[PDB]
Amino acid sequence: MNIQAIDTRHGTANQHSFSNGNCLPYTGVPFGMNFYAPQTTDQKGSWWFHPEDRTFQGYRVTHQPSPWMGDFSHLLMTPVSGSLSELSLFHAQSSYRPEESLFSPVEINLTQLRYQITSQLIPSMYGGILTIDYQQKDNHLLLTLPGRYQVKQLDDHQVAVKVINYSGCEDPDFSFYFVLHFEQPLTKWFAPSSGEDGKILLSFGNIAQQVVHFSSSFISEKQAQLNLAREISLRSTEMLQQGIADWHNYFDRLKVTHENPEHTKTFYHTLYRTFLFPQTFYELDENQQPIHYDTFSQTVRPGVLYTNNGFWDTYKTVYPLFSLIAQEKYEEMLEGFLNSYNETGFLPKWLSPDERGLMPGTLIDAVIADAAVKKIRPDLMPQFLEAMKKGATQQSERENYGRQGTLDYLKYGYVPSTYHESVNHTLDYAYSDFCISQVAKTLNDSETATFYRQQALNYQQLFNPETGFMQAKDTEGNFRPDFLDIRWGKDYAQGSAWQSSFAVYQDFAGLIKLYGSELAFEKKLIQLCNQAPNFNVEGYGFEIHEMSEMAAIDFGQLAISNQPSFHYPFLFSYIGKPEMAQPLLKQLMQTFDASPTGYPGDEDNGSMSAWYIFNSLGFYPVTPGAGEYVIGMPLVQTAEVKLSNGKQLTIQTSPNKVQQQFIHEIQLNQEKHTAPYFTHQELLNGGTLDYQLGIVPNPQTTAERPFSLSTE
Ligand SMILES: OC[C@H]1O[C@H](O[C@H]2[C@@H](O)[C@H](O)[C@@H](CO)O[C@H]2O)[C@@H](O)[C@@H](O)[C@@H]1O
Ligand SMILES: [Ca+2]
Ligand code: NA
Repeated sequence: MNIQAIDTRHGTANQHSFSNGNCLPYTGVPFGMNFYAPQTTDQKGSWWFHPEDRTFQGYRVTHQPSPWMGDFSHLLMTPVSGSLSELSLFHAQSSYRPEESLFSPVEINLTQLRYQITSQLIPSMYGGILTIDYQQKDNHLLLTLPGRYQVKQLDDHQVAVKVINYSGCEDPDFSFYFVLHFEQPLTKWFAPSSGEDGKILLSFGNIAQQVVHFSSSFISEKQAQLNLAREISLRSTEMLQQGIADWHNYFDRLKVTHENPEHTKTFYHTLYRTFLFPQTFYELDENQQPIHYDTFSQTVRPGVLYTNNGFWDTYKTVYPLFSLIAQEKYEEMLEGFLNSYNETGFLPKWLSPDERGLMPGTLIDAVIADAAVKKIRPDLMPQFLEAMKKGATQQSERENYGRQGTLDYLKYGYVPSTYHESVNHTLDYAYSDFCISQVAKTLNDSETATFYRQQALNYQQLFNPETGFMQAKDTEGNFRPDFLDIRWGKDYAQGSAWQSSFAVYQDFAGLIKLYGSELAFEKKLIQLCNQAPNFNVEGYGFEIHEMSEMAAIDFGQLAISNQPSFHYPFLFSYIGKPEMAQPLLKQLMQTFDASPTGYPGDEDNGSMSAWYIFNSLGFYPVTPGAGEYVIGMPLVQTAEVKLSNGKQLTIQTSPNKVQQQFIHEIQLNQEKHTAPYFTHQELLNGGTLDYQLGIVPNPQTTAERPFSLSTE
C-alpha cells in the first residue's frame, strides 16, 4: 500500500477510560526524532487529539509515546489571520472539517475555517516544511512555547526558539532547540525574550503563501541550524518524495496480499506503527559523528541514543521482527541502549526521554539475549553481560533504575508478597536470568551460564499446586490467603492470576510438569479461553481501561488488549495441540482494523502492531532468546519477506478465506515441516514457505515441542 493512503487517525479514538490503541496521528519519517500531529484540544490532558473533534489548535511538535508517559520537548505552530487580542490556544482555535483533511505519515493538510488558511506539513528526521496559504491580508504564525522558553528574531527570515518542558526527566532544565527559516520575511521586529508559557505571534503582512523550513536539536541552537542547513534547499515536494521513499524502504520489506483487501489495509496501518519507535535521539555533528544529550550528567555525549520505548512492551514483538527485516536498526538501537547503561549505571526500562522506570522487570535483557542467539552485535555482548550481571546483583539507590527487591530475590529465590506486583517481578527476573544465561553461553562463560540457568527456574517458587496459579508468597513461604483467580492488581500488574501465571517463556515444559501433565495444563488453558471475561477490581479499587477492554469482547481471560496475554494462543503448541488455537488466532486478528477504533487495546510503540504482523505471517516469537518462532495461523495469502541478510522468504497459502481456520500441512523449501516452530536460521535461509490450509484440523502426532530449558 502507498504511504499517502495510510490514515494516521488509525487507533486514535481513545480516552482515559477506554483504548482502541491510544495512538496519536503521528506524521514523521521512520524513527523520526520529532513527530507532528494536529492538536484538537488542550482540555483533556495527554488526550490532545480526538478524530471526532472539529477544533484545530495548531501543529504540535511531539515526543509523546503514550498518554501514560505524556510528552517532552513539545511546542505548537498555529497559522492565524487578522488581529488576536489574546494568544491562548483556545482564543486562536479554528474549526476544521476532518473529512476534507489529509492525515498521512508523510503529510498533514487542512483548512482553518475561521481564517481561510490551508496549510501543509511535511516531515524530515530533524525538521520539516510547513506551507501556509492565506486568503486574508494580515497573515501570521503563532508559536506556543510551553514551559520556560527563549525566542529571538535573528533576521527578517529567521527565528530561534528554546523550550524546557517534559513529563519526567533527570535534567530539570532539559532543553529543546527549534529554528524556523521563512521564505517570506517577518514584517514586525521583536526583541529577544524569555519567560514561561510563551505565545509569540509572528507577522508576515499581506502574503498569499508562507513556506517555513524548520529543524530542531537536543544539542544546541548551532546544531539545530546545521540540521536545517542540510535540507534548507529542498522544496516541500522534494521533502515529501524523500519521506515517501524512507517509508517505502521499510514497507517494501513485507509485500503481502490477502483474500480480503480490508486485511491488507489493516496490515499496512500496523506496519506504519511498527517503524516509528524507538525515536532517533542522536544528531550528527560537523564531522558526521553521532552526539546526543545525556540527561544524567546534563552534558552532550558522543554516540547514538534512542528514546520512547518501554521494553516490557517492545521486547515481545518489535525487536524479534527487526531481527528478520531491520537488523541495521536493531544493531544501532542496541548501541544506544548500552550508551543509556554507560550514562546511568543500569540498562534502561522505560525511556521518555530518559529513565522513567515504569512497569515491572528489565525486559531489555530479552532484547539483548535474542540479539546474542541471532548473532546480532556479538561485539557488544561482553559489555552487555557485565551490565546484565550488575542489574541482577546490585540494588539501585534511585527507585526508577534496574531491579526492585534484587537482594530479596537472591535471598529467597522470589520477590516476597510485601513488594508491589511481586508475582510479575519474580517471573520477569527468572526470565531475565534465562536471558543472562543465553548471553553467557554465546560467550562460552560456562560458570555464568550455569548459575543463571538455575536462577531461571525460580518461577517454581510462586506456583501453588492447590490453585494451579502463580501467587504471591511471604518470607516464610506462605501464599497470601483470600486468593481470587479474577482479582486484578496488588500481586499482579494490569491483570489477575489468569493474565499473570504463564510468563515462563524460558521453560513452558517445566511449568507444564508443575501442573502434573500436558493434559492438566490443557484443561487450564481451555478454562482460561472458554470462561466469561469477569474481573474483580479490589487490587486497584476501581475499574481500569485494561479490564474494560478484556470485558468488551468475549475471548474469556485471553486479554489480547494487553501484553501479558499476547503469547496465550501459543501455549497450546507446548502440549502438541497447536490445532486447538489456529481458529482462535484468526478470530483474534479480526479484532484489528485500520479504523480509529482499530486495536483491541494500547498499541504501545510498535508492540501490538508487530503482534499483528507476525501473526499475519503465521509465526510468533514466544521466547525471545531462544532463536525460534512458534507457528500460529496465517492471515496473508502471499508475503515476500526481504530478510536483512539479503535473502527473500516467499510465503504462499492455499486459498485463505474466513472458513480456513487450520493448518493442513507446511512445506519449507518443498520439505514437509512437522515441528510446531521454525528456527531463526531456517527462516534466514529464505526460500519458500507453503501453508496448505484446512476447514478442519490435521492433528500432528510429532513429539516435537518449541524450546524449554528443562528439555533442551
Ligand atoms: O505507556 C506506558 C505503559 O502504560 C501502561 O499502563 C498504563 C495504563 O494503561 C494502566 O491502566 C495503568 C495501571 O495503573 O498504568 C499506566 O502506566 C502499560 O500497559 C504498558 O503497556 C506501557 O508501557
Ligand atoms: Ca499495554
Ligand atoms: Na478496538
